[PDB]
Amino acid sequence: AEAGNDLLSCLTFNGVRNHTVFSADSDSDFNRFLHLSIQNPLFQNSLISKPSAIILPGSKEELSNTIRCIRKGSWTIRLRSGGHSYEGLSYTSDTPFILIDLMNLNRVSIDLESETAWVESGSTLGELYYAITESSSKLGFTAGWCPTVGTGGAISGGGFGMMSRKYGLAADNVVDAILIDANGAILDRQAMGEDVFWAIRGGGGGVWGAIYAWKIKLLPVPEKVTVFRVTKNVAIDEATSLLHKWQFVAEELEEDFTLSVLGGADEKQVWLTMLGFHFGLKTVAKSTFDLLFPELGLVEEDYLEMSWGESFAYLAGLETVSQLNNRFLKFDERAFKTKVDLTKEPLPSKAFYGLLERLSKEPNGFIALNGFGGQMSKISSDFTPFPHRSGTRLMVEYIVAWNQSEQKKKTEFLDWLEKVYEFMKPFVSKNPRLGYVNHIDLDLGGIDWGNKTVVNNAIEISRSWGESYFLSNYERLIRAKTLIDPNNVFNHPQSIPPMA
Ligand SMILES: *[C@@H]1O[C@H](CO)[C@@H](O[C@@H]2O[C@H](CO)[C@@H](O[C@@H]3O[C@H](CO)[C@@H](O)[C@H](O[C@H]4O[C@H](CO)[C@@H](O)[C@H](O)[C@@H]4O[C@H]4O[C@H](CO)[C@@H](O)[C@H](O)[C@@H]4O[C@H]4O[C@H](CO)[C@@H](O)[C@H](O)[C@@H]4O)[C@@H]3O)[C@H](O)[C@H]2NC(C)=O)[C@H](O)[C@H]1NC(C)=O
Ligand SMILES: *Cc1cc2c(nc3c(=O)[nH]c(=O)nc-3n2C[C@H](O)[C@H](O)[C@H](O)COP(=O)(O)OP(=O)(O)OC[C@H]2O[C@@H](n3cnc4c(N)ncnc43)[C@H](O)[C@@H]2O)c(*)c1C
Ligand SMILES: COc1ccc(C[C@H]2c3cc(O)c(OC)cc3CCN2C)cc1O
Ligand SMILES: *[C@@H]1O[C@H](CO)[C@@H](O)[C@H](O)[C@H]1NC(C)=O
Ligand SMILES: [Cl-]
Repeated sequence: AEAGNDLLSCLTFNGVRNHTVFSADSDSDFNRFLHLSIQNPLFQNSLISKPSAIILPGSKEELSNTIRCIRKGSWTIRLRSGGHSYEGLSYTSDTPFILIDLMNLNRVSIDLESETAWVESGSTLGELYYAITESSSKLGFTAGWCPTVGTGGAISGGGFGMMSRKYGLAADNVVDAILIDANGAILDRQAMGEDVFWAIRGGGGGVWGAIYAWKIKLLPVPEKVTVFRVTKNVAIDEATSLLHKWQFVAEELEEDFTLSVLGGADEKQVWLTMLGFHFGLKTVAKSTFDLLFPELGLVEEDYLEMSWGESFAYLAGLETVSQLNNRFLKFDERAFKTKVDLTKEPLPSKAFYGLLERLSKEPNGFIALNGFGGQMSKISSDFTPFPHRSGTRLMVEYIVAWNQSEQKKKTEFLDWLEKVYEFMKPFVSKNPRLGYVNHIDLDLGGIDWGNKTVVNNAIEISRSWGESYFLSNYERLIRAKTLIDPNNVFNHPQSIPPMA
């Protein structure tokens, strides 16, 4: 439960010089490094579990040796890249643990010849994107709308982004990877085998080992794409109409179009931010939406043309493109709780109406609506661990957030969210209610790896969220887990169990 001369001497010997031991002092490097990448303030209070030590390996070898060193002791290993885990699963642990922060492993190498990039797993989506923009104005990538999200976790869980309707998930565009196993062995795709290389591409972070790097195929983008970020202030009726048509418009659009929705309310006043992206020019985009979705009341000045980088930065809400390269630019200072859904049937407008009413009851709540279809429909459900492909229509996530001034009311917020999730149950996927691993959710349960009764039955107990996240791919994920980590060194409350 301590740090100690053994671990410290082991690190020092292997020349892993960047590490600090636990200290409550606000002005200590330990505390500062700890809270640097805690992206959900819900897990920042003094009662939360703290790492005995934080290690910041500066290279692949330092990472391997770090893992080797921690292995010599009793600590649970925690890997943190961007720290965007909704449940703080990268910096918390029931058992005493060591925090391996990967923020120094944030280097990108772009190959304009192969049109691929080697990305150290501590790189955020923003840093990667920015690198790409620096190297090329014809190239881009897709992984999710949040620039401060680490590639290490996001790609490990998939990565559903602004252009996933054309290119699929981030994990779907990974051609190689350097993963460090429980024994510090450095393995490329060649070394790790196709089952493990399959598993790490969406199978969840903190399960298979430490991804040192991702070799991703860079994605073509026109010199100019078109976007619009337009907040509509309306009543619940018009909002209901708009969302109800939105599901169909968005799902049935070509792959060169992405219409996502942020939404919220406050009694009478319902706000809906429309985020539109067109793989192409303003004229084509505005024409397409003027025909297909004229009820949006989108005008000429709403559609802006810009580079891909500028567009992602714009829809993320960043002031400039350069802000992408800033990993500590907080997206939102508020502690949050978010649950997600995936639909296979179209939503009745009463689902949207109920959602909007509930949102009107709680101004701190909001929703995010993304369409699937397009390229997502074409990729086989077993190409990568992410199963929700053909037949999947919408990703509907419900978020509730609050500042510290509101922290006393925490539970209420949670309660509200719970109700929302219960209200949406009949209209969404069933048997099982589908989930998404990057949208990790402990309400679905959790494994206590200290309880050997549970551990003996780990697989079936984990099936509850396992089928939710992966469906039919769960079995192959288990085989892969058994292959790459039979001693379950990489575990968390919802990690894939090894075979018995
Ligand atoms: C464990 O890991 C942690 C996390 O990585 C480590 O903490 C990090 O430590 C970094 C230093 O090694 C530190 O980087 C610094 O970040 C600050 C921002 O807080 C930034 O200002 C610093 O940038 C200066 O230095 C770098 C080179 O080291 C230069 O590339 C850069 O241009 C800056 O130098 C210039 O600006 C300074 C003022 O900001 C001037 O004082 C300086 O003279 C210089 O000015 C010249 O260059 C300018 C630009 O060309 C020019 O305009 C001007 O006219 C002059 O010509 C630096 O990057 C990280 O902040 C820190 N990270 C965190 C999160 O804390 C830690 O070190 C590791 N621990 C161990 C044990 O190794
Ligand atoms: C905070 C946040 C998350 C978002 C946002 N938007 C998303 C989007 O538009 N599309 C998405 O598909 N997902 C979005 N998400 C969720 C993120 O995708 C997930 O939260 C990612 O898992 C976050 O990754 P990361 O930033 O690295 O957070 P961590 O807590 O460090 O990692 C999570 C998980 O993965 C393990 N892990 C971290 N690092 C590694 C390495 N390199 N190797 C193996 N495993 C790793 C951790 O242990 C942890 O279990 C928008 C916002 C605002
Ligand atoms: C169009 O694409 C999207 C855009 C924005 C989001 C919201 C984002 C978020 C935004 C916040 O402000 C926030 O407050 C703490 C928490 C969260 C967690 C959920 N999350 C993923 C989701 C999307 O899918
Ligand atoms: C292990 O889990 C089972 C099922 O929840 C429970 O009955 C038992 O008390 C637990 N044992 C320990 C050691 O906590
Ligand atoms: Cl993206």
